[PDB]
Amino acid sequence: NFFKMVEGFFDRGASIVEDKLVEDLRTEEQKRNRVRGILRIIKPCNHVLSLSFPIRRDDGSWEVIEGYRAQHSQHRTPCKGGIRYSTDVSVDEVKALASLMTYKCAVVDVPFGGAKAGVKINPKNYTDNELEKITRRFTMELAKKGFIGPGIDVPAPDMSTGEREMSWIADTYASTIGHYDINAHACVTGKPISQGGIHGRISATGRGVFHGIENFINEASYMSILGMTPGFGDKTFVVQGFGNVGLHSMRYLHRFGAKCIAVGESDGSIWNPDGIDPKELEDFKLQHGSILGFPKAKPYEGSILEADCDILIPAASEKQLTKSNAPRVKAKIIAEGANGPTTPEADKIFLERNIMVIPDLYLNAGGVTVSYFEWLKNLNHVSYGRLTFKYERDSNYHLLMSVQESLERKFGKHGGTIPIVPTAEFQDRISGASEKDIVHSGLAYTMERSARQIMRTAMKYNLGLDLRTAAYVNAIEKVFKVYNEAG
Amino acid sequence: PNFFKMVEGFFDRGASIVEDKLVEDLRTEEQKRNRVRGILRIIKPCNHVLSLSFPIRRDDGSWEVIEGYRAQHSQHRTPCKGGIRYSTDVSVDEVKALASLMTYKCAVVDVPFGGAKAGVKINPKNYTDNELEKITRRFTMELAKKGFIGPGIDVPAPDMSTGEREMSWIADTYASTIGHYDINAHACVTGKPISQGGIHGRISATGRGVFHGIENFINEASYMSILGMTPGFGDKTFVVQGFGNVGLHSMRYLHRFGAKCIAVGESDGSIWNPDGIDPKELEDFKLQHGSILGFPKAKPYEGSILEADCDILIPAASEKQLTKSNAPRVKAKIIAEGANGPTTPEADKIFLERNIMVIPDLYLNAGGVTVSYFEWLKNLNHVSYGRLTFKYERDSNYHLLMSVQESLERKFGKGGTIPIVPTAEFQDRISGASEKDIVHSGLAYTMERSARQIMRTAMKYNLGLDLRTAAYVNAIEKVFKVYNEAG
Amino acid sequence: PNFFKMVEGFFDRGASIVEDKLVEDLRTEEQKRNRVRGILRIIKPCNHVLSLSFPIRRDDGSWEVIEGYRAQHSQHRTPCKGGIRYSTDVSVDEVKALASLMTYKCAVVDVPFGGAKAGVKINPKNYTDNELEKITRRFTMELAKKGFIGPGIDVPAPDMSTGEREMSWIADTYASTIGHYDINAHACVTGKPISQGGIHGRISATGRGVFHGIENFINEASYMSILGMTPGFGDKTFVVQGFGNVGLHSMRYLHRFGAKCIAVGESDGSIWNPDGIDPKELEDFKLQHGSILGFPKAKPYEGSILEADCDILIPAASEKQLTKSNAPRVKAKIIAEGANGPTTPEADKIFLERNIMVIPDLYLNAGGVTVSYFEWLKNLNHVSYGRLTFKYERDSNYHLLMSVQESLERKFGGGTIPIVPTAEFQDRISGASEKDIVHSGLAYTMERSARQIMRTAMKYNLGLDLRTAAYVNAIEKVFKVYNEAG
Amino acid sequence: NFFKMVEGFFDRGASIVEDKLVEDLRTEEQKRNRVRGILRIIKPCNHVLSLSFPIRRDDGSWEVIEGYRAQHSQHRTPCKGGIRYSTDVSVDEVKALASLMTYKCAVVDVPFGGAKAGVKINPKNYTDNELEKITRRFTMELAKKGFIGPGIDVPAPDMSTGEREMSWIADTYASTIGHYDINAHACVTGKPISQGGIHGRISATGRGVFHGIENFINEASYMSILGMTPGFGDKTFVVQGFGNVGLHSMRYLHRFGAKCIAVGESDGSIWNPDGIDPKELEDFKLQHGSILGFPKAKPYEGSILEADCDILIPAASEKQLTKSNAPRVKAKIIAEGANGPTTPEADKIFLERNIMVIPDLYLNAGGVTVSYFEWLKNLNHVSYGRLTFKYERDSNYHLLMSVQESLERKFGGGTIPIVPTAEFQDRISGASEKDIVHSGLAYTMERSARQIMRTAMKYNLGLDLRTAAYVNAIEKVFKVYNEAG
Repeated sequence: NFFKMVEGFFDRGASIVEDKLVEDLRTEEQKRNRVRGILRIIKPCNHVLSLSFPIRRDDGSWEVIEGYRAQHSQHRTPCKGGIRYSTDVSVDEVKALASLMTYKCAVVDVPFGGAKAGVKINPKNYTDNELEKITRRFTMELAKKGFIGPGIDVPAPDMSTGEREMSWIADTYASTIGHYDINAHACVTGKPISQGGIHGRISATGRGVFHGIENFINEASYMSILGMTPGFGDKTFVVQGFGNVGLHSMRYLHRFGAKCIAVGESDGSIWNPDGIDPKELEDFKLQHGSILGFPKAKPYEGSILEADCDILIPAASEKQLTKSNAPRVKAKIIAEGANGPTTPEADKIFLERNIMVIPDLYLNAGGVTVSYFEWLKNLNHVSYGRLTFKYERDSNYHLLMSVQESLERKFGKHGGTIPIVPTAEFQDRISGASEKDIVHSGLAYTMERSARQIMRTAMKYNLGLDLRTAAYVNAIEKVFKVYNEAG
Repeated sequence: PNFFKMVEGFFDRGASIVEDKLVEDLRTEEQKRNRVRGILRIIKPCNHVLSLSFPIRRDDGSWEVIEGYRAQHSQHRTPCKGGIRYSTDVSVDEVKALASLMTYKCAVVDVPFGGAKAGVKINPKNYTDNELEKITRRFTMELAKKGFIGPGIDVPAPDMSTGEREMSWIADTYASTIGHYDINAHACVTGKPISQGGIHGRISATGRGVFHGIENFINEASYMSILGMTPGFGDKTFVVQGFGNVGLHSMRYLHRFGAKCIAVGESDGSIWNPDGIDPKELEDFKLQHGSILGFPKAKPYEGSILEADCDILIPAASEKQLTKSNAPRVKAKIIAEGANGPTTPEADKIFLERNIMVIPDLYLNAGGVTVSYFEWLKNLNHVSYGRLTFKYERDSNYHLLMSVQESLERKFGKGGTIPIVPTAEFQDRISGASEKDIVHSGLAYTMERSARQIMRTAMKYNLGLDLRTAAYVNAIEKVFKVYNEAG
Repeated sequence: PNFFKMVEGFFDRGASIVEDKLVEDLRTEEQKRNRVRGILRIIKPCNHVLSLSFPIRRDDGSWEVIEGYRAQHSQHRTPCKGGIRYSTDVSVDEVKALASLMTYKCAVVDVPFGGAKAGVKINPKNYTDNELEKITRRFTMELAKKGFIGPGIDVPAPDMSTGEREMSWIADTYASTIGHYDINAHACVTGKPISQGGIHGRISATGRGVFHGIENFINEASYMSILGMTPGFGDKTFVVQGFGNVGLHSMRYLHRFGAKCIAVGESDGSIWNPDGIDPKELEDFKLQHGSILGFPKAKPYEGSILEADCDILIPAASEKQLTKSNAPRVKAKIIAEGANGPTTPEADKIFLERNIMVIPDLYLNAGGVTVSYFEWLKNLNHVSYGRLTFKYERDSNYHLLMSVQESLERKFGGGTIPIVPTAEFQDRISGASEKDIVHSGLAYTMERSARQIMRTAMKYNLGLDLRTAAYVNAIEKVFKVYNEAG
Repeated sequence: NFFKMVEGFFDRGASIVEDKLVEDLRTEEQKRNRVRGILRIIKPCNHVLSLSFPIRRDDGSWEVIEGYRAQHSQHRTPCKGGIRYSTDVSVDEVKALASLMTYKCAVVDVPFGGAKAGVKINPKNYTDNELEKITRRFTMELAKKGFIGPGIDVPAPDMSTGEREMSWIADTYASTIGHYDINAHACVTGKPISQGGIHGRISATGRGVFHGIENFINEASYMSILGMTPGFGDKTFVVQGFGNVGLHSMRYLHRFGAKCIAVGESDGSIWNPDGIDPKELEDFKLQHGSILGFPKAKPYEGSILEADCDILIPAASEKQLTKSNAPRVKAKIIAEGANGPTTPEADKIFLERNIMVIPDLYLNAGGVTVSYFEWLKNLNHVSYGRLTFKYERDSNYHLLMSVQESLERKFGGGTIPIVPTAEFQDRISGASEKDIVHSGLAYTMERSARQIMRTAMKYNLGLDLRTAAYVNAIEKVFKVYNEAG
């Protein structure tokens, strides 16, 4: 199950790093293996809180609702985590997810801890008024015990909670408890743009997974082992599951020349070797129901996991790949777009077959990065780039004028050259400048710089295509370094 | 079974009894009050439960992780009260059960407190004093940062596994780090030693409470006529089933007012003497060496003292000491439940059938919490009780007694009558005035006022000798009144 | 012989006397108890001291920089008591010594306070009344931001060179600038006028304190038998040196209970009359014009009054009065140290040589500290003392007297009313006020502290050296506070 | 000692500036001269505090430690200072150093006050487990009386302390008092890179010294007045002392075209007319002991202070220059590296024969500028340039593409102006926060040097730059009091 796999991953990663850590990372009496209790400190969750609060139903009825919150690590003061509305949430689930969140944050180098929430409520049972009342009471109860403050803990949306729920979170801390706090509105991430949101929030995960895939494809050394090399172009990719992540990943990946051979979903699959236009399929999906039946698309009989392709993106529920299904696959690269779609056993088969598996701890951190950017914007009290767009535009025009004049007063006998016309792509960028470009640039830079680090760690620790342990080792090293010089 | 089921059953029975009379002529509409009474399902569960895991460094420089819990049941009255236990078998269920019990226990004696309990999975007789101090320090800091220790939020108290030494540390920790700017920083914990801000007479609190609780029912003519024995303490026999703090301190006070002890038990063989056992000589012998084994002037008693002939048997050793097997052989008349629930629920039925009253454990041992409340008040006052009134009262008494002889001499005229001399008891009271007198008087008044309320509640609902379900009904009604009139 | 050296020597002697038996008599391992006596090392030095330099604008528009100091000594009890002096003689070491003395003075009386003292290097005679207000307000401003004025942190008090005006000017400034949201902002200081939240009986507190201190030791049969007089007031003459607030308010209460005053000293010639001197007439004469020089009821006694034949001496004028030179020429068998350190340590050896009792200054003049504590408590309680109980007590007393009357009438059957109270009781009932309560509290506190001091002298086989007994008492109490602290 | 001279500097500056400030700085009844009480307000230190806190040693014996801290000026809320761990600290020393810190911060337009602290203890005879206890207790005691706050006072490490202590202070403050403050970790500067530090902090002071020397060298008028040609390549320099500042200054000076004639330290001096490679010298020094016995260089005998160099950097202990050796020096420019390496008496001799001396007040501000940048980062909760590097890269590539397209349109060819130079490619590939920090430091030093040069001519001052800098700082701090009430 999912609760034990994270602990197993941590245990596997904590034994590989200890030998190198004890020797060349301390400055006595060989009593440093006893200092490896720092790993034991990191391993368990710090705080867990259980709640039971009453609400008033529409028909004059009283009910009790129970919720949970867990904070794993507090080496970084702002804890980060999501809120889940479901009727099957448990303490162990939030424990495991909070434990995963701190490593996820540490991988992409954001200064956040780890958290997770959960309310034993079925969303499709209550009126919007009742949901709002539940949200308000939960916010108040969490804030009274020190679990909501902008400098303490910051909730984030999930699959079962939209931005509407977290619009209510903001104007309950800022109206009751954080009235005197100047940064009261910064205690939540994922709020709408009108309330202090960030542009480009929706397409964060798709751009993140696209950049993560792109970074590894353009690596000659790694691609040489798989025997495909070049880069993009003529590559064939298939996606299973057509959520937000899958849709945006397919769009951004097809924009750069990749061909989408097939698309999977809960209903019947879609198969077309000629390629599928993401825009047309998205329009069909939004028009009516699912993609069951699509023009210029022959339905695929049988599972698409074994279909012939180059990149496979399993952006769906967990445990999509098992030991039995492992030998039958044919894709040379698996890009884990969801939370743990591969069983630990199947990793052994993939390693034995010389198949690269991009870890899920790395690929889908674009949402966390954009949430961090939103938190920074809320702290700054100003949208990004508002005070610099015109300045850069004027500087670029001046530089072009200088180049044109320098060229003119060199051949100034016959010629009216005008090297001051920006290209159409540059003109469109200049005219359409906004904070969305800044957010996307920051995301791309972050996910390139954090890919270089994981590649270096994998090379250093003398391990092959097993990138998951490399990511876990990198995160554990960072956390141990944080604890080491703190006392 | 476990105490959780027992307290749940007690609450359910009390709520079922009180619901019928809580709506008729108690609330001011289409019989919708049967839905407004859903407050009873809000009081039942615990509001907050917190789980900890914090590191310490041992004496040999080795790190380890210690986990603890803290649960708060009700918050209708802000300052919560509870104890802290240092044991290796503490669990989340037990701490919630004790927290739930504490609210009703406080409500019975009209102290304005909530309910809470704490536990640390630790063995106290396994560590040096330095690391015990470190554990307490870190536990207090972690519990304070989440809002669980504040003087106006939550106040702890010593349990059987902790002492005043372990809470002088708590008071110092809170007053030094977090509550530095709070004028009532030292009021964040009770049970402190007298030098740090304690209250006199704390050790003899529970025994005085047990004595006053017994004496309240002893002088009740109706109950004595019902169960057939003379009122007062003229010729009465009590057998103590334990020589701990509560038993030792309560057993002296009974003898001070004409009661005779015939048998005393312990974890070893009991000592029996029909002529009587001297209180003062017994504890000197116990302190001289080991336990009461081999005590002179007392032939050993073969068998179980529970079935021994007595009238005021006090089961103050442990829990679950009266099952359905030994119940039929009990030849007592009044059972003083000094311990924390030593009678099984099934034994209550046979005791009622035999027409033998049992003083509830929810009422008999509230002297400790009452004295803790007085200590909290004293720390909020920044002055000892009676400091500014002893000399004034003495002068007033002397003047008032002087006036009488002046008036008599004015009337009768010439001899020198001298009614201005007080008795030996009054002289000792005047010269020996201190805070413990005020504390004892307050405790006696509190239990005297609670006893009559229990009488009235038992008479209201046509209950006989079932005082436990009457005390529970009192607590439920009193805690419901606060909720109903607030919204 | 600066006060710092004397207080350091007193503390050292007390620590040396107490430690040898404190090693094992009261503790609980393996004889590290002697090595855990760094607590006495922590006791001696002052924890904090702060120096200031703040500007003011004079009435003529000129600017000036003013210096000030404040020191905190123990902080074993969170609030700290202290005074403020406006004189061009204050230094850091004097402030530290006074704070150290105040810590033990509070400890010996069982009042939960620390030790503090402040000073400003100005001469009040060279400043306009308007300039003093702004100087004081700026001093409070600078002192508040560093955590030295808070009601739960540090609470000052007036002194010889300051009055109620400064206390008002600091209370309102703190309540209006920093402690705006505090509910006990007005409790940050003591000595305020009654209108601003003061307490009754503040002015006559020290006189009652010294009177009760003398009265407690006069009735001690054991000391009186070995000293050589008859216990109890009566046929006992006393003299007072220096005639200020303390001297006047002590002489009044001493004469009220039957003590004849025969000589009064001051900065000028003394006045002597074997018959006695009426305090009221002397006070009226002093208030009428100038000093008490030329009193038309006695003779201008020549020579130092310290050698005058009497039983009780009150050196309440200034310090370093009784030295070794005039030590053997005195005749009084009891000396009451009204002021702060009127006897040099060298002179005390002579008094101990010929069994002359000396009441320590540490314990005698604590009435001001006690009444300041009571005023602080009243400000905390937000209500004057005895507001909810005077009529209740009156009704209870009347009911008790009526019950006695009716019960007596049952036994014998005409009117025999035991209902009329005595004149002293009827007057007390009518004129009830919180002044009675505070005086009663002062009397009880002094009575309870005197016996506690008496115990330690028998405990350590000390003779008539009560000063070291009081110092040992304070040291033991503070050491206990640290010991059970952790 | 080192307090009378710093008081005299302020006295001279105030006497110089008072007349102009009362005459030409306003547009009433000649009572403005009575307003010069502001100058006498500035001089004395505002607050000083002494401490006595107990600790228990490893063997279990209790000890008492004394500590000091002084805050000079409160005209700007956050005060910047330092912590000294030595058994030679006194109230006079910390007061004088805080007073100097005030003007040092004021010169380079850094919005901080003046502060300084010291603990009277010897770190040599204490274990690592005891130093942490001392630091934590000192931090707690200093915090409870309002001396540590992020908006109150920000301590910094000194020569006797390291970055290990700063981490302890930050951890202690953020766990007890600053728990409720979002800016808890901004209370201390100098923390390790993993706790909130900034890259390039280690090489701050040397780079600042190099920038100051470079800025004064390029000033044509000053070189003409001194009497030698401008430019930098032909010059030669000699250092004294091989600490951090000397090492980094020598490295940068050689990297920008200078020859190191000699190097001096506590041991014997090392001399080579052909120059010394800083990398080889640093490797030799780090290999074993001092720089004694360095090959490829002659063992100079005597004092290097009289060497026939061009510019001299006395980065060593105080009072290294006095009247005795004043006339025997031949350096045209003296660049003070440490705090006050020359006596005020020698300044007259140096001015007598037009020898320019660069004040230690201005040349030593790199470490405080970088500290200000670190404080700003800790407030911003994000690294510098994280959200702008890749945007700037795309903007830079688009300009080159536009130029390429326009040139191809005009001539047509296959012109390729898209490729950047070999240095710009390395710059864009290796962009990081150190570049931003260095650029900010260089800008600050250039602006400060221009300001003091401008103020030198306004008051008709000669080659005396020390008094010019002091006058500039006094004038800068006067306005804050003047336009406030």
